[PDB]
Amino acid sequence: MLREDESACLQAAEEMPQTTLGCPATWDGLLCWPTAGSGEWVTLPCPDFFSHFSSESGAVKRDCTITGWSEPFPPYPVACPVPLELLAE
Amino acid sequence: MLREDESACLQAAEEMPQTTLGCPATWDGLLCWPTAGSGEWVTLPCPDFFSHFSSESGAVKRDCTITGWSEPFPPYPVACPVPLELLAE
Ligand SMILES: [Mg+2]
Ligand SMILES: [Mg+2]
Ligand SMILES: [Mg+2]
Repeated sequence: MLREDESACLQAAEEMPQTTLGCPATWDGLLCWPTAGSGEWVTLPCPDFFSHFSSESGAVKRDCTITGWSEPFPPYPVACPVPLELLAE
Repeated sequence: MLREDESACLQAAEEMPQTTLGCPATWDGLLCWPTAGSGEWVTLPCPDFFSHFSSESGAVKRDCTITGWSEPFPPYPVACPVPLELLAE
């Protein structure tokens, strides 16, 4: 469940140093992004609820640039699509 | 030769359909980027020459976004760095 993942992420995140190089670890509502260095990107699978909707693990990515993290790509509607009957489509 | 990679990429690129679905194959001066769908990204190794500087492939990403291709990431001098002697640095 997402509340527990959230609590794991946000607590781990507290154990990180105040000064990191690159991009610090971050919870974005759905996924815990691990710390990364400038010029690295991190690819994660969809959260675990996605196995009820797909055999594929999915792929979501964030680039760690020198101005900070990029937005997750592709957007979550695209990266981790839910059944249309849950959208009322 | 990089002029031979360029040529072969371009001759491949001129054989593609006229209509743009996704982001078209493109030659950025170092790499031949294949066609990609919206919301996909492509990762390529560094060009062949990099094999003189490192026993790594290196890795360079572009994102195919609904507004087009993003820039190569990380930027080439980070992604595929050249010996500092070459730049008398
Ligand atoms: Mg869960
Ligand atoms: Mg479950
Ligand atoms: Mg060559």
